[PDB]
Amino acid sequence: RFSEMQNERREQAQRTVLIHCPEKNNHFFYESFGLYAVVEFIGSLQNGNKQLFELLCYAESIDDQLNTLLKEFQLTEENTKLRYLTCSLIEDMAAAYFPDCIVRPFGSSVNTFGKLGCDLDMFLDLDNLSAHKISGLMEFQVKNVPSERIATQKILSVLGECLDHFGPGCVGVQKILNARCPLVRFSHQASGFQCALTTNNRIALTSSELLYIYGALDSRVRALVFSVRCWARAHWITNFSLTMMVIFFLQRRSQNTETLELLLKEFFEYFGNXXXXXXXXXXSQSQLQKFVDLARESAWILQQEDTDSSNRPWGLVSLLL
Amino acid sequence: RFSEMQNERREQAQRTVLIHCPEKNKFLKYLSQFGPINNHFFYESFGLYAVVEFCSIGSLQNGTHTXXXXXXXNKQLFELLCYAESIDDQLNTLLKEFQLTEENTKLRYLTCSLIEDMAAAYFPDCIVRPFGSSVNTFGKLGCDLDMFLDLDSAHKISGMEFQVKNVPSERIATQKILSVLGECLDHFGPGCVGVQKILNARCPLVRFSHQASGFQCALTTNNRIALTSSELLYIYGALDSRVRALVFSVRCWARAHSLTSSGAWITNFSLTMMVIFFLQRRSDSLKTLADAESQNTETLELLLKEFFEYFGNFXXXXXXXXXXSQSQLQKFVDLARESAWILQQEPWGLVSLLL
Repeated sequence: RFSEMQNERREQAQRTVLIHCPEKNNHFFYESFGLYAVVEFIGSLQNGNKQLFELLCYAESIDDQLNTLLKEFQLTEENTKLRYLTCSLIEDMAAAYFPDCIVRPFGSSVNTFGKLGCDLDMFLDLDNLSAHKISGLMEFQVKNVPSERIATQKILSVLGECLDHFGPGCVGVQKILNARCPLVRFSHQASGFQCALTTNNRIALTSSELLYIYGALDSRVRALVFSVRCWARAHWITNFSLTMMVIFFLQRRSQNTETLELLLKEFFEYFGNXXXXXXXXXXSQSQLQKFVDLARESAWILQQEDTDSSNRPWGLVSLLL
Repeated sequence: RFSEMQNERREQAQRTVLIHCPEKNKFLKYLSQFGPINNHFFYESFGLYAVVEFCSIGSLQNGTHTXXXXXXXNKQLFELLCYAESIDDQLNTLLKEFQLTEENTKLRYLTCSLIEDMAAAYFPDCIVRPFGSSVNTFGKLGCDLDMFLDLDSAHKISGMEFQVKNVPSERIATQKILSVLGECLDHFGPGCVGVQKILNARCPLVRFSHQASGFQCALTTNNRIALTSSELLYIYGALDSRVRALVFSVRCWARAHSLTSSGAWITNFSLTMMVIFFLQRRSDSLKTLADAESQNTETLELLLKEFFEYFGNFXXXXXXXXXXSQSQLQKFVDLARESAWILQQEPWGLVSLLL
């Protein structure tokens, strides 16, 4: 149901078209520098933040708080289908050199812990060149592949070069072919997405299927991470570290009627006692402390909360200050 | 009949495939299994290759994994002229031995197709056609294959007009285009080695080398002027046998002495001109030819001799030469005046002049 979901979404973009305009199936358009229109049916045409804080104090429980913070931050169908199209425009540019190739989004854009206004990560799947120029047992004629890493750095370098000079929207391009997982980041003007592309690593689509299955395995999972992160930001250790500990904290429990209010509070209580590879299995001292500090403090606030409410700091909002 | 010829030749390479092989009819018996097969031919750059042209071709691509006559593509020429039976049979041998051969001609039209393939990724309906010394009729074997990429698009539209990167000057557009193509040839483009960008010359170009064929290639983008220079001469070389025969030999003559070289001298194109010139100032102007589209029995022997005699005094121009080193031009006439004498008297004929 994940591999499946992506394909209905990808096929979706293929019939979608992004149109720029002045200022005047289902159709939906958005804003940025002008008014852009997303339209889906072909070659038939070509041929011719803080306000959130204050909005929580009007909810009628801590549990209704997490659920608002999640609603306001999580991606929206529009946006979701808009970064799938972006992937499609790219996949178009890369399908010139590499015919049947797929660029599909991954990470925070596809699991369920995607926040609005984040990075669109893209993974270019290739399953080199195929010309008239053959070689003989007939076999296509390619440029000898020393390591599959260089082949990455190359590929990315050319796509990179193409995006930059002739490829609409694509700006702020920059190559980073030397970082363990070589990548190329640019920016698409028509959408405001910080995007990044990589080539050889089916590991990210496998990291993003996990969380997918967790975020959709139970409502509260999405609710709890979205708030811990937000808590965490409000005050190193990576957004992925936390998330883990949270799916973790969720297993080391256990049907389970617990409330977000209770669950949240038990989050901090539980962690009262570098690497996302050292202190947590691959699925700064001063820092981790200040985390438990926060953890232990963010505990007591909710302790009073229950032990001992209006439109001045309460429940969650007390924890985002 | 030029624009025309180029298209049949291009369509021709489209159905042509270039195969690399070890070193051994079982072989056509093979390829035959993907459809007929017009002609075909061998040749060997730094290995042995097959150039096969089918009668489509997608099916062969669907067939992959993960005692033979080679069709040839200098000094011995000197000695071979001394066995011809007249000075006129000399110019016509020197011309046959040096001029391009169907094989080669169709081999550099295929190379253009493999390139055109790499640039039709970015620019769909683009054509890369060869030009210059590879297309007129004055092309000598083993010369430069010059190519011209003619350009006449995403979902991402703008309002209904496509969305492009703003074109500052059409010269930068060129420089950019050539840079990407250039980047692509170098890294992932089979055979294409020794690549090098030259984007600052007045005609920006990118030169490389194709291993599979030994061609020194060169690509440029915006200039229909070369396809217009090359049609002129075309019509000249084909307008009368002797033209081809005469230039091929004055060039050779030229090269033989420290004259026409591969800097600041006098270019193989200069000469050629003077010769088409020399040929009109006898008993067809590029005017009554450019805008529009007489017998003369002279022999090559006579013609050639009168070439040097005519440039014995050559305060006058010659429509430097109009576009249709002092010490050097002199040593030219020196040679001109001497290379006359020799034919005046009684190694022989031409070969006397190539020494």
